Amino acid sequence: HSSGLVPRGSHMSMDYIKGMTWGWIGNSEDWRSNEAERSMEEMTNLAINWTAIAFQGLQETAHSPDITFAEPPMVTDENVRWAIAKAKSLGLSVILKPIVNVRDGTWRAHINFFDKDVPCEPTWSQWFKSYESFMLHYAKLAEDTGCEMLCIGCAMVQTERREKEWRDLIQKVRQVYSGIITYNCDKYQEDEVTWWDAVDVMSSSGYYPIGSWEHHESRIKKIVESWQKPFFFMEAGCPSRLESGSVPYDWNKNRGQIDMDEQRVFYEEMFKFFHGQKWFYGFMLWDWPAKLYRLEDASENDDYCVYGKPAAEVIKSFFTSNKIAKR
Amino acid sequence: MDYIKGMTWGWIGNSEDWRSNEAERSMEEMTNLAINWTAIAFQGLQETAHSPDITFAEPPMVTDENVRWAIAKAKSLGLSVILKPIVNVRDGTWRAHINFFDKDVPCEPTWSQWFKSYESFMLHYAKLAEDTGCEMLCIGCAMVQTERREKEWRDLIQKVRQVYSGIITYNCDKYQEDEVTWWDAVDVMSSSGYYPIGSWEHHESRIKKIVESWQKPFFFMEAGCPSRLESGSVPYDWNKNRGQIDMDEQRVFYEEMFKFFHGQKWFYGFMLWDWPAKLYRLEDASENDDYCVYGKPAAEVIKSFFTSNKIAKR
Ligand SMILES: OC[C@H]1O[C@@H](O[C@H]2[C@H](O)[C@H](O)[C@H](O[C@H]3[C@H](O)[C@H](O)[C@@H](O)O[C@@H]3CO)O[C@@H]2CO)[C@@H](O)[C@@H](O)[C@@H]1O
Ligand SMILES: OC[C@H]1O[C@@H](O[C@H]2[C@H](O)[C@H](O)[C@H](O[C@H]3[C@H](O)[C@H](O)[C@@H](O)O[C@@H]3CO)O[C@@H]2CO)[C@@H](O)[C@@H](O)[C@@H]1O
Repeated sequence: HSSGLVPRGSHMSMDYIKGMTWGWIGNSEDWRSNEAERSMEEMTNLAINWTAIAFQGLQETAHSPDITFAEPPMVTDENVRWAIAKAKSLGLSVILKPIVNVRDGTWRAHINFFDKDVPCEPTWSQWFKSYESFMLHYAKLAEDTGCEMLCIGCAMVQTERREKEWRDLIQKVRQVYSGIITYNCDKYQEDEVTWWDAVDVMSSSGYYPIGSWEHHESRIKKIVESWQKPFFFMEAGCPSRLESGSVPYDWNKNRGQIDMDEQRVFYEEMFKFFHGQKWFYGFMLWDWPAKLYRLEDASENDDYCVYGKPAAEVIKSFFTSNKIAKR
Repeated sequence: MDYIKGMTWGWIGNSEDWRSNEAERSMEEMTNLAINWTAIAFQGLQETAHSPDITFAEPPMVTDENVRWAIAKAKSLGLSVILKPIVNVRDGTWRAHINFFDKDVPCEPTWSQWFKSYESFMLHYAKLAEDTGCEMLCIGCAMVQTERREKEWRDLIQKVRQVYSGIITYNCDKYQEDEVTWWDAVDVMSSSGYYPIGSWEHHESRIKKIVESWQKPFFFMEAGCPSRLESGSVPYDWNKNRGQIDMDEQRVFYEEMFKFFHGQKWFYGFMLWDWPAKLYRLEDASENDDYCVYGKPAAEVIKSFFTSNKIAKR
């Protein structure tokens, strides 16, 4: 498996990702609606060639070992096979992205256990066994459906120090899934994962504020060059809200306070600094819902979604531009 | 260092409870355990396990006047005092999970923010400990996921030493005696002795080796067990089998703990858990499921242990 700028041929240079995330948060009833097919078709007008099929699994608290998946209201295996096949039927390559959320609302980056096993607390080994059942379930589904890529986790910051357990999980994933593996580290954490060598492609969440993108391009370029792996953004986006570009990751910032231009300016700056560099492999944007609002409602919508908003035209002109289209 | 024969008083630290007529009577009754120490214990609060701001000395938490009262009352009863300010989390998360990213990032609160807030809380009470002549200050309790922040703990302890001239301890959690790298920075090692029935001989051997490796005094800053069905298997679990009364279970826990931990010269005794500011009636004791031993057989085990000549010689 071990490889540098190019994943070994048996797992596929690496594609340049022109992507949009579809289906979050992963609600069976939404994915089985008529609306879901129309949503995914409309998403193709972004001139994407990839989609990340994203959906939640659940644990009760940040310190509980048991992860539930594929039970109401979460997506069924049939819902997931449908989304993958529909995406492929539209000419998209697929990243399967199972994401653990915490029922009590805690940000998943805080999921954590004591360093030292004690008789009175759940252990890292218990949580990793549950997380392995979750991720291997979907790794097997990714193999059966021919997903080009699997993302084995997303911003699991307080688990990343568990290097032996992550490398053990990745070895188990390799036994059931033959495609490309990535892990999506959180914003600002590109240099903090000690096991990047164990995946094929490095990726992070590009929620960097307006005015910071030139700085982050220099920072990330040096990290990627130190690892000699391909790198892309597994998430990047910004809500269409007042001052959201200062905190593009904060999905609770200024709800209902619409600013289309703020989202537009975020995208223009991100693409100004991250474009066609040979070490960079593009963008999986965030995000596009299974049930898409009416075009007539777009100018009053405060979501990350770009549908009907000026940012969609920045994305389309970037993805159809010769410099990007040739990558 | 004294041999501690102690009971914790006042938890969770509710101003209304501490100002009740009942509080004085509760503390007087506690002296019948033949204790010579009490830990005056009370909460501060932060919203979540990952929020940096600690609130204290605001309703419903104890006023500074309430804390001066409890310290002076205890001393008026001939007791030495450990002051024990404890941070809790409003959302109910066990404080051992309080934690921040190792690496400062612009999008999250930082260790330095939380430690500044924790410093404000602990230095407030260190100054009150000094002003009131508390013999000892406990600078934290089972803060497991902070203990790796060694520089910040040592920095806090330096600030506490500038304002408080008494004995400092830190109370590590059950099973964590060998896991604190900065024991040297406090005067006395302490832990939470919530070891299950059948395990005390094992833990005496484990802890003896840890304490002799450090060459510092050690005692249990907490130890106890609810009077509940099968509580002795998980003495620390305050939610285990609520309302399912078993006096003998609590009694057996105490007899075993004292069988194995007694007069060893490396060992400096027990701060037991715990005794409320508002004490239940004696006639309600046989239906009470709390850690409190008042009116229960375990109280007689404690009294006979604390008044025994081998423990009286220490
Ligand atoms: O879909 C309804 C569901 O929304 C829940 O909040 C979500 C937000 O709406 C965003 O979709 C948010 O996106 C973040 C993801 O968690 C990414 O993995 C992360 O890296 O950044 C993006 C952008 O902020 O996700 C949350 C869920 O995690 C929530 O409000 C829920 O109650 C509601 O039903
Ligand atoms: O006093 C009412 C208050 O109780 C809260 O629960 C407490 C329990 O009743 C116990 O007193 C428990 O004691 C633990 C302490 O946290 C020690 O520091 C720890 O080391 O172990 C002991 C023994 O288990 O403390 C909790 C509070 O932390 C809670 O139910 C609250 O809602 C209620 O108002």
